[PDB]
Amino acid sequence: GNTDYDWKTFEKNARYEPGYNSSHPTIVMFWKAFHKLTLEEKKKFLVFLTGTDRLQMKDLNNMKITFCCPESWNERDPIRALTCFSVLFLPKYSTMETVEEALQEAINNNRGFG
Repeated sequence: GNTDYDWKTFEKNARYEPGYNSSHPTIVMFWKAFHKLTLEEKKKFLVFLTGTDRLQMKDLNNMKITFCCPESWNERDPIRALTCFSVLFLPKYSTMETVEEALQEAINNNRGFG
C-alpha cells in the first residue's frame, strides 16, 4: 500500500545505540518486517513511536528511530517506544518470526499503554 513516501531514507537515516548497527542480525530482521508491511501498518508504528499522528512527508524524510535493547532485555519483552527522541525498544529476538509478529503486536495496539 505505499503511496509517495520515501521509506529508504527513513531506514538509512535511523539511529542505533553505541555498538549497534543496521548490519546486526536483530536490526536487519527488524527492517525486513518494516519493508513487507503496508502504509497503514507503518503509519501506526510511527504514531506510537512519535507524538504526531498522520505525519507529513516533511516530517518522515527527516524522522529517525533510535534502536534500544535494555541491559536486561528479554526475548518475550513487548516492543514499546518513547516520543522523547523516537526510541523503539527492541529486545534481541532469537527468530525472524518473533520480530515480525512483535512489529504487528505494537501497531495493533499492545494494550496497557495508558
